[PDB]
Amino acid sequence: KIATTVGEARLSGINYRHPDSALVSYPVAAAAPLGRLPAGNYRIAIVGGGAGGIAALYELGRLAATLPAGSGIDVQIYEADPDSFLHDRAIKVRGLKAGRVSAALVHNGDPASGDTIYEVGAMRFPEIAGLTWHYASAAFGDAAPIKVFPNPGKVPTEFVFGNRVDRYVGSDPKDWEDPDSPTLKVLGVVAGGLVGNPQGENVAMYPIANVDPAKIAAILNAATPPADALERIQTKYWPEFIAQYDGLTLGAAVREIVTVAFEKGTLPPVDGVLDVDESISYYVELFGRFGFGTGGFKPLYNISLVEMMRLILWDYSNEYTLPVTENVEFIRNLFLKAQNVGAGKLVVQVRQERVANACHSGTASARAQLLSYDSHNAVHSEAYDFVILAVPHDQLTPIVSRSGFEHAASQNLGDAGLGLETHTYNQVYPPLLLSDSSPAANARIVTAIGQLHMARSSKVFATVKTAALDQPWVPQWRGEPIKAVVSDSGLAASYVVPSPIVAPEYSSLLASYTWEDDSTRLRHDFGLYPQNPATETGTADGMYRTMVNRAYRYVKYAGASNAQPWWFYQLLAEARTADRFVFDWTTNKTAGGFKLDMTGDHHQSNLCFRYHTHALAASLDNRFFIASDSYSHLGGWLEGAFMSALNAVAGLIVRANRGDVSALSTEARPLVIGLRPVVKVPAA
Amino acid sequence: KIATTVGEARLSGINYRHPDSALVSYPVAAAAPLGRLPAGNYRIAIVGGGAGGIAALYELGRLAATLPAGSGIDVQIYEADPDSFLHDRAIKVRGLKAGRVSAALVHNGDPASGDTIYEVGAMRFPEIAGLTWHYASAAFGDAAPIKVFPNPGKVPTEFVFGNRVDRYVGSDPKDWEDPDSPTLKVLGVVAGGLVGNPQGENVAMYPIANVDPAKIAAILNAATPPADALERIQTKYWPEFIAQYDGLTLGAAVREIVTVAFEKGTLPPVDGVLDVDESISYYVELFGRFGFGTGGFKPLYNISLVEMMRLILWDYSNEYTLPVTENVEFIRNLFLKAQNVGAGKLVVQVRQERVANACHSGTASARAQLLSYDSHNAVHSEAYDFVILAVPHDQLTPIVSRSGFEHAASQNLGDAGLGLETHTYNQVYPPLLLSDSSPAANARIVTAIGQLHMARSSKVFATVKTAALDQPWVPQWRGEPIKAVVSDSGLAASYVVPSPIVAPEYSSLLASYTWEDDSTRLRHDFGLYPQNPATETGTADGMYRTMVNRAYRYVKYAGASNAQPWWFYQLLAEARTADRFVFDWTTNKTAGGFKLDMTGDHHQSNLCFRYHTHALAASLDNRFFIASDSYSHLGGWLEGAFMSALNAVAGLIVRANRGDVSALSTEARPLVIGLRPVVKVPAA
Ligand SMILES: Cc1cc2nc3c(=O)[nH]c(=O)nc-3n(C[C@H](O)[C@H](O)[C@H](O)COP(=O)(O)OP(=O)(O)OC[C@H]3O[C@@H](n4cnc5c(N)ncnc54)[C@H](O)[C@@H]3O)c2cc1C
Ligand SMILES: Cc1cc2nc3c(=O)[nH]c(=O)nc-3n(C[C@H](O)[C@H](O)[C@H](O)COP(=O)(O)OP(=O)(O)OC[C@H]3O[C@@H](n4cnc5c(N)ncnc54)[C@H](O)[C@@H]3O)c2cc1C
Repeated sequence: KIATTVGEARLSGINYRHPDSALVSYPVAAAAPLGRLPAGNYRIAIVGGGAGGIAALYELGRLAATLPAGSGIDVQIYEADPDSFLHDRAIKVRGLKAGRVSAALVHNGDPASGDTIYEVGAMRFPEIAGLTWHYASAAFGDAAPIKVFPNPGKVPTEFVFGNRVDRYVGSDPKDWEDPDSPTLKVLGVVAGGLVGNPQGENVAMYPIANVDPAKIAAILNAATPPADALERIQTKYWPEFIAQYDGLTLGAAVREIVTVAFEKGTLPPVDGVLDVDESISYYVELFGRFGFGTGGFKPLYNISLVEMMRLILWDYSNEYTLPVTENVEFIRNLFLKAQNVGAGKLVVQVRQERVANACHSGTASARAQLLSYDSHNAVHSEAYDFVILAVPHDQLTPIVSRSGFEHAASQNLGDAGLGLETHTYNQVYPPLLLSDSSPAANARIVTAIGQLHMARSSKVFATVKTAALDQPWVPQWRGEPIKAVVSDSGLAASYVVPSPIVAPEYSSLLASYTWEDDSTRLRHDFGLYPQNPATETGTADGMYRTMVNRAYRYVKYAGASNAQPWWFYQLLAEARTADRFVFDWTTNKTAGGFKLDMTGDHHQSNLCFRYHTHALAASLDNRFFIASDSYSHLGGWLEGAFMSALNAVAGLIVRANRGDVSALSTEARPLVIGLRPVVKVPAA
Repeated sequence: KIATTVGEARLSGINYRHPDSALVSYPVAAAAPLGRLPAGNYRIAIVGGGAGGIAALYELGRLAATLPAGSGIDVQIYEADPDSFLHDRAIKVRGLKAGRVSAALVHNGDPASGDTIYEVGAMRFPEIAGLTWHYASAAFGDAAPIKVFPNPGKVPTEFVFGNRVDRYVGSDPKDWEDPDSPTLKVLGVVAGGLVGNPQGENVAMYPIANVDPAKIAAILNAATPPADALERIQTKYWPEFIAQYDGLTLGAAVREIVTVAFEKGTLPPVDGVLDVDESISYYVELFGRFGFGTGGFKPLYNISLVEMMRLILWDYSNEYTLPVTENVEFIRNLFLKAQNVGAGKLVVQVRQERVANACHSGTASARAQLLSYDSHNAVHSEAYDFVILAVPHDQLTPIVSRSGFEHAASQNLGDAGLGLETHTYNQVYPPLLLSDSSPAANARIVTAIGQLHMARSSKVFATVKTAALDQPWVPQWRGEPIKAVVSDSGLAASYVVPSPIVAPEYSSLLASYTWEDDSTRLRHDFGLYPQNPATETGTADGMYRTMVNRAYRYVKYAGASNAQPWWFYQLLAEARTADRFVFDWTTNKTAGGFKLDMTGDHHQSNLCFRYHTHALAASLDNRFFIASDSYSHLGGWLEGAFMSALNAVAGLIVRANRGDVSALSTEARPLVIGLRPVVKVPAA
């Protein structure tokens, strides 16, 4: 039942269909090349060399290999990040980034003999992330081993909220230090209320198709679901869940569930002195700090219930590591495999340039324009047949929003406010061209992108000897030291992760992984932005001491009368002086870590998710596709970036075939036709 | 009916009662000293010299003057900010701060002869902010002149969202360049749906007491309403509104309103390419950028409807300036007045120290302990009879949350993780002491404080010659230049405010005032944090050019053949190079600008609002009060800081009288007894 290889994870999730694309398993669609292109020699640009852009590249290689003699695809990949792996063909980061897949290598002067790795971005991958594991198999093979990520509850964990302390492993009470814990009670209440039961009675508060989510998850994951079941989910039942609940936050939902349980007596008054509302609030906040298996979701309480429900259906917390020293190896290997699978019909060149503007212009064959700046701030303009914009929403905004919403006789585009050189384009149309005649349609896509919510996030890391965990001052529970700490100290979630360079002498002390307001509260103490140290040889000692100081709290435990400073203070202070670190995604050019939808945001994110369906309108000469987790219903996951890349390439095939969906494979067609179109066109 | 003096504004709002405190008009309660203290020589500390701490000092001065011969009050005021006015007897900030009332003086070498002032924090004051105007009268007199703040719609304004442009003053279509504007139409729909009508048919979507909110506002603002009507609001109808709608975001409410209006045909299809959901979404987002009179509330869409409704009942957008060069003068004058009114019976000493910890300890008469560090990190400990903690919630957390939740025999408190010296306290209880028996009650207040939401905010400023507004490319409305711009450019809201140091030669170009995600999106470009320039002599030129660059967009105006770069780019570029500035409240030690409650947060903030009622529990003997806009239902307003100060001193008087509320004036008593008590047991 635990997956032990890439192939086992891949096979586990191969059928799973997400509710906003319920007609299609993306892994099934991706089993063969997505479609066919007319003969020709294509000039394509990919803006961004992260997971989205590289998966797009790989699918373009699969397509290229199918082209006849004399045909081919040329791809220019634009990648502005100087630390990208694409430009590399104490704490080191150079060459160890693929966007938000980002490693920091801790070493003593020889990077080939390092101590540990900090996974600064992506680090844990759901078992049923079928497209993720599909690409991991391309990158590593099915035989490559994987491990269970040491999430709270997967390893012995300490939880602290207010006066409550718990030590536990799992959800079986036998393995909680307090089997009567209120934390375990509230967790069961909120799980019953949100997830419900896969068999028998329906007990969940927010049904889908009148039944518990657990039952719908099993349909969505079935190899061969009943006839019409996926269509009815896609067109009726999931839309009706959205209509009902997209205006309800996660935090509001938690409070509704707790309120009913408190009224029923499942959750008792917290002590004899708290009033009703106080007890209810206590339980909401207690559950908020505890979470669903990856730490407290209190900071995520403003997300739509719809967003949480996507994660529930997907069983998101059951996660694994990759068969790597650094997660960037996945994206690097996928980039290499893209070129291999092209069979010499795909040519790729990397540009170390920042794209500033996209548009359609002129009357030549290649009308999709990109304006960029190189490392010396010199301007470059290039025209393409098709472009895939593989950057998240805040980075996309300046590229697509500054050219207006209709034809312009001429525009002098570029970063004029920076004093950089502009380029005159003539007969200009916006890049995200939904209409030849409606500025509002063109404005809807741009304004949607610009108002998506990028969740704030930060990670504080240090290096510690793994043997520190064996000290008598580190609690043991069920035979192992505590290695995960979820707390209301300001640190939020902390992990002591064994080094993957190897038991290893060293561990990565992920002292704090924060989201949203938890991250905001820390940010004044980071010192340098987005990274401290900014240099390879420095150490963020001052910053880290502010984190240790947040752990300098007197914590009362049931096992001792005289409360003492929290043991975790001591553990954080056991980290070595060198190689103390923070990265703040919020002050990175991404303007945060990843998209999470607020109430109402579905209307914006789903427009982005469906945008590639513009290809159905043959009379609309739109050459631009988008590919990022920002344009998915899995912001915060490689799976979302990969799904958006698949959408982008499917749309590109349809556009290249001048609206003919038959150019898509049987299994890939639903990537376009299973969604509500963004342009109205005739039936069939 | 435009107010022209402090007294006119003061009288306008003198009766207004907020819905969470509907039994009392705070201005009326503040008219006379709040109560009486027993004879004694009191030792009090106020932590924080912002609006809350200084209003609290003022009220202590008024109390002190009532004490008999031989009695008095000594106050130690702790103020950590080196730039505080308390420690002072090119861009200058030294001496020009009173917490989040913060001015920057732009000058050329002689600060007595400056060019303009940037109001970095508070700047605009609702007419019906009665407590605000009550203290302004104490500081400046009723005769002092006031001006209308030049809000969007108060002065000629350009609004840009997507493809839509408007130029307007107010809400009368005769004063809009396009009287048929969809923007003005959606404003009428959303305002009608949220506020409704004061007379006639109820048209609002979310009634209070089964009627439109406008009708309730007229009762809350009445001189003599039926007492029974106020009590029913306080105990039944406002609580019922909260029960229903605390789980509904503003954004969700706007969508509900727009959906019903669309279905009714009140709002037409957005051009007849856009389908139903696209039209509704367009309108929701258009309204989002337009706002309620102070710019778009899109970034505020996650607030609870309850929070928005507080602002709707208060008519918050109708705002004025103060009779000052710099807003800090208000707070300074209130500090001087406190000392004047104390009539020799108040002695005040300022300490330039950061409080690190508070607790109750020991067995002496003074048990309210404060542990602090001076500007060279030397430790200090002092005990007091009473303490007012006048700091916002993220600054309060480390002071009150690291001592546990119950009696402890001994603790070594302080900032040990920073390497700073600790102090041993014996027989220690938490400072926010709600129970002698409940650690959960002590934990509830601490945990609530720590999880309040501090809204993020930033202001980008530059200095511009006022005459730039006369350039031929600056649009006019009836001959007056546009002086406010509300846009989806990333800048959010922009103002060209005449210098108060004087038609003035210069203006303060508030290039961008952002909240929440709008601020997050900019933050990577600020360069230095919290302030660029960090020095008196620098300029934030690179940062500011990134803001000019956001304005470099092709904007199409109706009737024009083609788009040209937006004129507002040209205006921003006219600012001089020197004295370009950003302040990021988010990276200040406040960890943001001001509290705004999310869905579910009422129960957290309201616990804080009611905390001073602990004074009713006589034997508890808790000596700590809290005083900040974080502990109010008006986060983001001086009104909230002032209300919380009034609550704190009212509570202190009852505590000083061992629980006897008869020691409050008749008019002040409801400040304590008109709220639900925070301690159920013991009663009182
Ligand atoms: C803190 C954090 C935690 C996460 N945890 C997980 C996890 O455990 N598991 C998981 O599956 N996912 C996780 N994710 C999400 C995962 O990292 C992302 O979904 C994925 O990496 C995003 O890929 P992308 O292609 O959409 O965008 P990005 O990774 O942002 O890549 C975009 C690329 O475009 C480049 N670029 C941007 N603008 C320009 C421009 N104008 N011109 C040229 N180049 C440009 C960038 O430099 C970058 O390399 C996490 C991410 C973060 C930050
Ligand atoms: C961007 C922005 C815009 C605003 N706009 C308006 C507006 O137009 N109108 C309006 O009415 N209000 C506005 N406000 C709100 C108004 O500024 C606040 O409500 C009010 O100033 C807060 O006062 P306070 O006493 O609660 O806290 P603060 O002003 O935060 O004062 C707390 C004081 O305590 C000190 N301190 C903190 N921690 C310690 C410690 N540990 N030891 C010692 N000293 C400490 C601080 O240095 C500070 O001086 C705005 C605020 C901001 C930031």
